[PDB]
Amino acid sequence: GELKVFLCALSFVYFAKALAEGYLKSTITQIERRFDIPSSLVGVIDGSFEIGNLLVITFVSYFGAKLHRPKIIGAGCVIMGVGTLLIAMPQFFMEQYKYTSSSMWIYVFLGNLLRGIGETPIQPLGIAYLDDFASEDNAAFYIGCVQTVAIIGPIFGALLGSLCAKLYVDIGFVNLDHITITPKDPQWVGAWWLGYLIAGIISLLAAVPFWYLPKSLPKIMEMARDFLPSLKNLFGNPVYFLYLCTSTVQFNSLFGMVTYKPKYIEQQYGQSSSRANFVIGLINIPAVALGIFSGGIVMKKFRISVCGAAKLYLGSSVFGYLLFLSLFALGCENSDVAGLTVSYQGTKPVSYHERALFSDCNSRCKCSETKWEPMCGENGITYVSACLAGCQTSNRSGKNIIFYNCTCVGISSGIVGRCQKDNGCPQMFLYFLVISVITSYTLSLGGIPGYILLLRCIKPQLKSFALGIYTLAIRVLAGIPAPVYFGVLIDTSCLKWGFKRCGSRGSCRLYDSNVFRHIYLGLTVILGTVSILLSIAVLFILKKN
Ligand SMILES: C[C@]12CC[C@H]3c4ccc(OS(=O)(=O)O)cc4CC[C@@H]3[C@@H]1CCC2=O
Ligand SMILES: C[C@]12CC[C@H]3c4ccc(OS(=O)(=O)O)cc4CC[C@@H]3[C@@H]1CCC2=O
Ligand SMILES: C[C@]12CC[C@H]3c4ccc(OS(=O)(=O)O)cc4CC[C@@H]3[C@@H]1CCC2=O
Repeated sequence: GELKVFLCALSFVYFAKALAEGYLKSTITQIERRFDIPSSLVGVIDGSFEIGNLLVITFVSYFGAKLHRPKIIGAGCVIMGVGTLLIAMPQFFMEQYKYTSSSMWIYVFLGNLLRGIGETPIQPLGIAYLDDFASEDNAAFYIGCVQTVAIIGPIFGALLGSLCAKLYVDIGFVNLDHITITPKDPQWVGAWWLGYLIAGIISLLAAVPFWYLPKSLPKIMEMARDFLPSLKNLFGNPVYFLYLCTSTVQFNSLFGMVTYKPKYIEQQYGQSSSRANFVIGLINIPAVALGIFSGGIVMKKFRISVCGAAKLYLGSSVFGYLLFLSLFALGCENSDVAGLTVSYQGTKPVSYHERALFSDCNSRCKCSETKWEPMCGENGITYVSACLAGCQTSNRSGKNIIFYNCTCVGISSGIVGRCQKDNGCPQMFLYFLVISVITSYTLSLGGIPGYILLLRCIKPQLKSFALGIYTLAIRVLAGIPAPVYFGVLIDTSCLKWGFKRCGSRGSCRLYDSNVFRHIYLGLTVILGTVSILLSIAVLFILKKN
């Protein structure tokens, strides 16, 4: 009974942590779309959690294995909740919002730092406690349930972020009857702070059950001395080392795939950002959670050994990246954009040295080069801005704006937005959706077999330390670097760069579909192939030993 209570408490803690991270990400994403924060500052906010987690993950993982693990998890939850509550602090000190970096971001930085610090004991100590006292058949199932809760959590965080953004910022502080603005108003400001308070309260509540859980189920100097031999023992173990390398390469592939999958959908298939986020959050993430749970259930039900676990991991990786290779055939060509993909004469592929945002048809109009306000003409050719199309008059009809007397279009009306991709791209998008869902499920099928691989070949006293080292390696070598170079190589395929209000380079507005697809899919597939080779090596060594 105590083991089930611990499992429920750990699942609730995972849910709270995932909800907090999801709310942070979703809130920052919307804030980036309405407000203007320089990318360096949001990068600092992201990196504070990182340094806080990395500085203490190894210390906690090594020195908390022999201590009261449930109580250390409870303390970590309390620290996480306190840090999350500290993020919403500035709202209580800033003046009432009336309708950019000084002495007020310290609260956010400290809150993210403490939230990263409190995060460290949850996974290594919790999973080690779960594995030590559960039977070998049920340990995989319990780990699968915990990871399934972890994957699903951020969906609720995003939902809470949306609900909070639908509320006014000064709710509770200012009489709302005097507010005449609606969420559709460009000056509307959401109650960003409310979700942080809710997440902090949930994290604090999650620490209560661990004060009543026992240390085990049916001094510092010595640990410091044994630390160095233990690290060599873990890295002297070839199964653990090679699985660590395999997971590092595979997560280098996976983080890069996940980070730029929204943008790939929007750019390759012409979908809006909302649709791209929807198909990922409510379709791909459930598939990932189902794959993890299915892997755990398969491990439990058929009593799969370590060799079978390695075989399942290898098969899941192989059949996931094989299906990911199928996405190469599901590609639409670049949309007709005048001056970047085609000339103003409607001539197909134009080269680099001919990027002619100014033409004869729009010489009479003094247009801005930096502004990206795309309009779709009656001739099916998208123009960078209405000025560049030679449009002289604009008429607002209903929710739409129609431009007339567009000189470039006549070589003459146009609507707001990009022209839709006509020749079978929605069908290609549907096939992409199906294959991507199946690929996500297949890749997630091996998440728990690899986790069991990590645990069943080390000496039982070093499970927490091995989990800590694994988490540190995944964060440092896969979590941090993979987005950076994926983005850089992807940015090499940009055709038109937007700018922020301060003149700094913003997100790219137009990519080259072919080059973008090639880079994005090829990097993922190559890293996956390297991971498959390493998994084959792991399986060979397991068979040898
Ligand atoms: C990062 C943030 C979005 C908006 C932020 C902000 C924006 C302008 C601002 O104006 S400032 O002149 O006081 O610097 C202060 C702040 C304080 C932190 C605040 C939020 C904390 C959580 C969050 O999602
Ligand atoms: C009031 C404010 C200016 C911009 C504000 C803003 C603007 C859009 C926004 O996006 S929204 O989706 O929540 O509507 C959120 C916020 C959150 C508060 C934020 C600042 C805090 C201090 C400040 O000077
Ligand atoms: C379960 C997992 C976390 C993230 C997972 C994921 C997340 C989004 C995704 O697709 S996505 O479009 O939603 O970005 C695919 C996948 C494939 C499996 C992948 C990992 C394997 C091991 C792991 O810890």
